[PDB]
This record gives sequence, structure tokens and C-alpha cells, in this order.
Amino acid sequence: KIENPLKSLKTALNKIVLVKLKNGEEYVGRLEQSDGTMNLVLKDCTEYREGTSDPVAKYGRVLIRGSNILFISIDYESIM
Amino acid sequence: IENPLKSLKTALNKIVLVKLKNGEEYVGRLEQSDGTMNLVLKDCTEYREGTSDPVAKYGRVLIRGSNILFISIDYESIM
Amino acid sequence: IENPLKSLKTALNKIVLVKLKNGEEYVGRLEQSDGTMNLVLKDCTEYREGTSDPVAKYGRVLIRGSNILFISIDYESIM
Amino acid sequence: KIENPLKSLKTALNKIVLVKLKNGEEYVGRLEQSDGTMNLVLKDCTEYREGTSDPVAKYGRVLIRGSNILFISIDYESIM
Amino acid sequence: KIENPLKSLKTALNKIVLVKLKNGEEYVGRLEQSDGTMNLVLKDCTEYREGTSDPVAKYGRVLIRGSNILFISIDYESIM
Amino acid sequence: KIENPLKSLKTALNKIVLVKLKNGEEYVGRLEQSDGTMNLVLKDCTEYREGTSDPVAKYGRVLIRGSNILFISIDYESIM
Amino acid sequence: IENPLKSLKTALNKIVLVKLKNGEEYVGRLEQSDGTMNLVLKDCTEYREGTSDPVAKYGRVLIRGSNILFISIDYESIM
Repeated sequence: KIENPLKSLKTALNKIVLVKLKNGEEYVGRLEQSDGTMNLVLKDCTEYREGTSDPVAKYGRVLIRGSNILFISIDYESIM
Repeated sequence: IENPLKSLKTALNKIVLVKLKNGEEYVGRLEQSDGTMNLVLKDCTEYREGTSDPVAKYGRVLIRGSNILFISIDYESIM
Repeated sequence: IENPLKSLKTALNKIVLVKLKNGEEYVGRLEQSDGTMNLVLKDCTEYREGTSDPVAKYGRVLIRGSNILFISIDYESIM
Repeated sequence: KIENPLKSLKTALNKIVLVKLKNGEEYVGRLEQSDGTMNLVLKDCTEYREGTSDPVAKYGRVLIRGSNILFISIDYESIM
Repeated sequence: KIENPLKSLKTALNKIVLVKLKNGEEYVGRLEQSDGTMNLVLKDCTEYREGTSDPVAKYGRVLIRGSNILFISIDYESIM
Repeated sequence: KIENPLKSLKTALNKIVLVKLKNGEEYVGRLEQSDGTMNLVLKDCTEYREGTSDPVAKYGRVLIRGSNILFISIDYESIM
Repeated sequence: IENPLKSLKTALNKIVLVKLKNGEEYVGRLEQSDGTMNLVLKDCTEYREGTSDPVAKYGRVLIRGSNILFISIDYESIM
């Protein structure tokens, strides 16, 4: 079977995901694009304070660099 | 033949604890892993470091291996 | 053909917001970019993270891609 | 003749070691495997507060990533 | 037709620039040299407290390592 | 006639050295082995409070990962 | 031929100040350097950042180039 963590990211295409960065900040938006570096493009992205549902800021369509990602919640829509 | 990374495959479908560089602890069932130690965990709960106090639920998570400190590969068997 | 880096090219000559590793935010018109996400911004203002409180003005800046957290590539159409 | 730091890690196999990571936390356990990048597997691993013998948490069998290791006390067994 | 970020660093040669480093500190001086990795030589370099005009220390002629640079204000002279 | 920084590390073999790690802590011991990546083996390693002489912990024979070293005092024995 | 790394070579046998990523400053006579900016300083004294307060003496030190923020290659003219 060919399943590996990277292609699991492709299944999240056009779904709401949560991205947490190395500084602990959390960003929620719809995953529009991703590449093999885990560079992401998120649509209608809102930053939330860590571990909470408190919106901090809206940033629109964001390109997130993969090297500073801690993790991506790929099923986040089904859980919000 | 045995090496640290093959030990990671023995934890597939088992509950593991992953500690990241910032000290926070994530507990979940190991679904997938690769050679760089990127992981996919199912039903992932973040705990406050050193405790069993849950702080957040994140569902199915892709964790980047570069930020991992260690993985408790038999965590199921010690709780 | 769509991918993250090409989406950056769509923001050329538009105002973007760039957040760096230390959390600081910089807003200015994207004049140039390369494959490593080095950017040149014009009329760049730094803002306190998460606000519209101006902190400093830096003129035309060359931002090193390796220390960028993210780029809001549609910032002009929402600010 | 052939003596180098990474070979000295081979003589600690199945001995108790102390591993200190980049955030100053110390982990004690029996070294079961190591590779060339200093990835480690420890059995019966206990975290202790830095500089002390106050145990903080028990983690069982752990795979430690080499890149965040500060040092390994390779003769810890014979001293603690 | 050839416009790239690093080429614009070459336009600032012999001009006063502001370099902000990863720790937030700001260094002002005349750019004398740069290379492809963004290593720089500044002449008559003064550090300023971040976002102010309070000088904190003088360092003279400095070789700055590119990997810790956040940004360079390549036209800082025109705006003082 | 050939002199470079890594070769100067070999001159400290069998001498007491001080190693400062990137979290600021200092470790003093007799350098027994080293390699091209500045991985080190120290014998009789004592950690000291940064910048002081107050011992903090003993760790015996330690393998130090070169990538997390700030500097090595290669003549410390002659000035301690 | 002039470039930033060759400018380090000109500092040989000169007193330099080396600032590391954690902000600590180290002053000594530059004895050796290489292409990665690994340095050997003679008679090295560490100073509290931005001040003249000596904190510790370290003799002959080998500094790893990867943790260096900057090197004042002419520092005796500044002391």
C-alpha cells in the first residue's frame, strides 16, 4: 500500500485545516494548495490563540512556509 | 537487522506519545510514518508537558519530524 | 499548473502582509520575489503583531525568505 | 587506530545512559539502539529535572531524535 | 528583464542600510560588500534599539552572517 | 605549516577543555576524542554555571554533539 | 577580488569582537578562520552584551561559525 504522511496532506484539499507553527500560533483556513515542502496556501485564514477559539486576526489568503510548521490538523472541519 | 527508525514501525496502529521541541506532548494512535519521522496520528490530544492534563483536541494530525524530540513508541503499554 | 510558490507571483505589485519568525508583521507593496521567497517590498511599514498599530517605517526592504512565517498574498483587497 | 566519538556510543549499548536534550531536560534509561545520526532508542526511560534526581515523568521505550541531543553520558551506569 | 531580490542588494552598495537580525536588533552602516548568501560588510556600524534612534553600541567594520538577517532596508539613507 | 580551526582542536587532545553549549551551559573535562563535526568525548565532565566556577552536576564520560557547541576553550587547562 | 569572506581573512592577527546568536560578545585576537567562519581567538574575554563589563576569560577558543551573528573585524580601533 502506498500511503505516507505527505499524501495524507493531499486528501485535505479544499477542506478546513488547522496549522500550528513553531511559535505555537494556530491558523485555520481552507487548504487550497500544498507542495512537497508542506508549503501551504490557505483560504480565509484566521489566527487563533493557542489551544483556544479566540480569534486574533484575519489574514485572508496566506502562503505558509512548511519549514516552520509543527503540525497540520487535516480533518479539522469534522471536529470544529 | 535493527535500527531506531525500524522501531518506529513497530508502533504502527498503537498509541504513542510524541514530544515536540517546544516541550508540548501529543498522544494519539500512530497511523503513518516516514524516514524523516513525519507522522500521522489519529485522535490526537495535546497534554501539558509532564502531566495528564489535556489542553486541546486536534483530530487526525500530520506532525513534521524535524520538530520532534522523542516518540514514546510503547506508550500504550504504560498507561 | 498551480502550486504555493506560483501563488506568490500573483501578488506582484500588490500590497502584502509578511509575518516573520519573531511574530513581527510587515506591510508593503511586493516588487520582487524569487524561488527561495526572498522578497523586495516598497513603502514597508512594520506593525505590532495582530494589530494596525504602526511601529516603524523601513522604506524599500529586502526580506530573507528563510525567516518568513507566512505571506498574506491578498492583503490589499482586505486591509 | 580506529577510535572516534560515535564508536564510543557503541560501547554503551545495553548500559544505562543519561541523555540531555536541547531544552535541558535529562532522560535516563538503557540504551538499546543507536545509529550514525545519534538517533537513540532507550528502554525504561525516566525524565529527571535538569541537574537533579527528581523524576518528572515516565515514558517507557523512547525513540530520541539525534539532532536535539546535547550530550550522552555513556558511563552513567557506573556512577549513579 | 532580470529583476531579482538579491540583485537589488547590489544597488545599495556604498549606501547606508539598516539590517535587522533575527533577535530583533537593528544595525545601521554603509554597505561595502555583499555576496549571494547575503553575508554583508558594513562600515561604521552602530546598533540601535529596535524601532528607535537610541544608539546602543558601536561596532565599526562588521561582517554580518546572512542566515540571521531578517531584512535589509536597502534605501535607508534616503529616509534617514 | 598547515593551520586551520579544526586542526587546532586536535592540539587539545588529552587536555582539559571547556565546552560552552548553545543554551549557555559550560562543561569541563579532559578531551579524549573528537571528529570532523566537532563531536567530542570528554572524561570526568563537570557542568558549571555559565561564566562561574560553581559546579552544577557531574556526568562522567560524555559524548557531546558538535552541532550544539558554541565554542571550545582549547587551552583551558593552562588557565584554570 | 573583494568579498565578505575575504574580508574575514584580512582580520587575521587583529583584535575582533564576535557576537553570537544569544547576544554574548567575545573579544580576542583572531588567529585562524575558515570558509564556514569557524574562528580561533587568542586571549578571549566574554563581555556583557553592549557593555564593557567582562564576564569571564576563556583563553584560546575555537568558535563555531554557525552561531555567529557578526564579527567586528576592526574592533581594536573601537575599544
